[PDB]
Amino acid sequence: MKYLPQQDPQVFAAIEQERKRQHAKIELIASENFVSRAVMEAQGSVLTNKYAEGYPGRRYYGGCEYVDIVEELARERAKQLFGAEHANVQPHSGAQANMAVYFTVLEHGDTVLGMNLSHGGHLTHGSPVNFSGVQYNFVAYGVDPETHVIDYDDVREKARLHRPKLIVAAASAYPRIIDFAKFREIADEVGAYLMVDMAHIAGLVAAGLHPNPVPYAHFVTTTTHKTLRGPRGGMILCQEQFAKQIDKAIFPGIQGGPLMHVIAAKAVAFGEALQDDFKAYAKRVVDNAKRLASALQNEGFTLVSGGTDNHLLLVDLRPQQLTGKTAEKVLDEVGITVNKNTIPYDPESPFVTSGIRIGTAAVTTRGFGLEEMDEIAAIIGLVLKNVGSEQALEEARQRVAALTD
Amino acid sequence: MKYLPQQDPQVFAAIEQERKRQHAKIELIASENFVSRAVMEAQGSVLTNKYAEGYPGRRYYGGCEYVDIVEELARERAKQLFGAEHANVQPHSGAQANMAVYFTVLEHGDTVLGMNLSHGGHLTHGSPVNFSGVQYNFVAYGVDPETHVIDYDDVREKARLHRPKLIVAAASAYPRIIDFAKFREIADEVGAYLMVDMAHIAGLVAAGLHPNPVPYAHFVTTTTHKTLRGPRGGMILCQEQFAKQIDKAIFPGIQGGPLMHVIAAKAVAFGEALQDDFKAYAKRVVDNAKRLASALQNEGFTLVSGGTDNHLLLVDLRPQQLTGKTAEKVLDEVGITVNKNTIPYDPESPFVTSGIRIGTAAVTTRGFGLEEMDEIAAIIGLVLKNVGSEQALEEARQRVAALTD
Ligand SMILES: Cc1ncc(COP(=O)(O)O)c(CN[C@@H](CO)C(=O)O)c1O
Ligand SMILES: Cc1ncc(COP(=O)(O)O)c(CN[C@@H](CO)C(=O)O)c1O
Repeated sequence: MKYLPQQDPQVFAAIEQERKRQHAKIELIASENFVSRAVMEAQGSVLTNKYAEGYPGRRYYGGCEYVDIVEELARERAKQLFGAEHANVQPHSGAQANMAVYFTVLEHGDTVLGMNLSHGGHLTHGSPVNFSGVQYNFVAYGVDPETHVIDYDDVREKARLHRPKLIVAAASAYPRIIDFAKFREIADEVGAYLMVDMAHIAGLVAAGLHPNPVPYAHFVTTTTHKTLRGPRGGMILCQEQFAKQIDKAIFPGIQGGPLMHVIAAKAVAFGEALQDDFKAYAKRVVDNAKRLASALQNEGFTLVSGGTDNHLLLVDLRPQQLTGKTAEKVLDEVGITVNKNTIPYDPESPFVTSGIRIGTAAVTTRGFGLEEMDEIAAIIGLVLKNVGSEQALEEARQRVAALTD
Repeated sequence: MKYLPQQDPQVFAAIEQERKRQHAKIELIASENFVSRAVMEAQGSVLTNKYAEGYPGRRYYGGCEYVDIVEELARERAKQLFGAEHANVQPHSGAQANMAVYFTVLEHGDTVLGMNLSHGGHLTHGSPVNFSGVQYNFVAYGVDPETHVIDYDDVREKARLHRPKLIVAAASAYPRIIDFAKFREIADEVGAYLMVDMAHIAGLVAAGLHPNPVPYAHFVTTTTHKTLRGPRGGMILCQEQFAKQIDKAIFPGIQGGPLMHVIAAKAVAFGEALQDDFKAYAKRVVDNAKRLASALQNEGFTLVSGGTDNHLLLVDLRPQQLTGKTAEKVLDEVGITVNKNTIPYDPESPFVTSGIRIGTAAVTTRGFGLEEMDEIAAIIGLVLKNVGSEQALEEARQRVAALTD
């Protein structure tokens, strides 16, 4: 940085603290990642100065010839990555991508069926303090109490009983592959649209390591910043038949001018995801998650669903008599970042919880491999089994520093 | 740029075209501006990697100590700039800032009174193809047919008749000072909240060149990218009594994770606006707009409301027998960027219009002064009075190039 240090010492000092923090900690928050320098440069460009309401070649302002090229690169690369017939790369976030699909096919008060929030569903999938839950009537399907795998008979029974206009599949904390074919089969049975929110697994889908929802869902939403390793923002994928309606939902529907500099960064990230090394990266994410899962089981931890098929895992801390809040707090003391997270049928509230959610996308981006996963599990075992020992916590801090350098 | 050119030649080439385009044209779109290098560096930072749902000191993720500092700098500097009791700097855009206020005080179907869209009101102030118009019952107040100044008796009559739960004041194309005191007096008479969308005039308000809506409105919304000259995004200002509700409307209400890198850029822009030179800049914006207005009247153009009190002006092209669409297209041929814009009581549709909207914030940022305004007016006169002469258009192109270098 050159101009920021001189113009704003306070903002620069804080950014520099954050940059060093990102290097020093072991980041296991499942929705995080580290973007490339090229992606950051695209978002730090002069494209923030351009008003470009509308779409490429159909803008409401002149002079959009070059931001049109950028937006089409993003759309075409997204289409090649996921094999979608249409893409909308304007959503400002995952929340706005979801909001626009809901705005497209639902009327106020319509019934929507989504994953139980305490079993893995997202806030925008029906929380009563979110617009989804306030605007529409959400009903939920759950996972089996023992396997923790989505109960497809429960999805079907709820759909047939409540007759939702839309069914939402996917999650913020589900460690197994989701069967989109079954979701579409149930949606067809009850005449509902199917929306798949693939935010967490988008990079895995792009690398062929998770079944692609595109062929089964009417609408596919996602964030560009989780396993896809792009800038923070959203995207909607859909068949040509809903293209005009989805585009109108985003604009003039729910947003105004798009963030053209962030769209440039989305294009860059999509170009990175089309390369062979991104596929190797994604495989290492899943391999590392499996290894981490196995190593944690070796320390004596119980994992929701017994392991993982993707980038994330959930530890059920009940056997250790710990809440997720306690575990999150003590891991923060040693330099390991996780989130408390409810587990299916959790006896505790969502503010306390009985679990922690962990993902490997970020540590894989920084170059960690199987040996590092074994050590991370060993450190978490040392800390969580010895929460009252300051000597064990200091040892963990030294082991974390050895991993991050 | 260093990494982008090598990672993505296509995206880099397009960005570079856009950068050169921004230098080569005379940018008169009233909502645009050019951000500083420091603001761009803040948005091109590693803060895009951090999940930070919640607010400073009340986050849902650990490790937010440093992004908390950045967000508080933004909030505190916003509060000093506008004298507000509370600020929310998380809105992703002006559309999301407006959406959150509506979500805070309105129920689906409530009546809202806002400025007629064809007299200056914004799309998010009731358009039937926007969420505002679909979700709520909007009614509109207009400007006087001759003075083009808001008819405060019309605001009051519509409020008393329709009994809106909320009244919205401010606009995307109103060239005169808005009397917020009268708006609050009418709102109090009918028991309605008052929301002021100051997006266009925020920089002028910060420099004391436009009356501040903060003391009169329950809620003040704005974009950070127009006259405020910040990164693209939104912000909400309000009294301490609605702080918790406004914060909850943004999150968990209508958004998810905030764009922390864009919030860092908002802080930077707010720091720039607190400096004495920003006040001098803003004065030049208004001085230049007046000068430009006067010079256009000298060429024979009619201006909506007869001139301007702010950064923008509207030309009524009926006297020249031109539509705004025709004028916008021929000015684009010579390197001058304007927007077609309806004028009050326009006989043409919003897609054709009888006017063009022009603003001076961007050319003032690049250093243009009174002599440049006279020349810009002279060039627009030459072009619009000689639309069929390729010699006049080529002369205009050479005069535009002389101004931009
Ligand atoms: C499945 C899923 N869908 C949408 C979002 C929202 O994205 P924003 O860009 O944050 O609006 C998420 C976000 N998940 C966060 C917590 O909300 C996470 O840590 O999982 C999501 O997971
Ligand atoms: C008064 C006013 N309020 C909100 C917005 C929306 O902001 P976004 O960041 O674009 O969502 C605007 C935007 N105005 C644009 C056209 O929509 C302009 O050129 O005026 C606004 O003016």
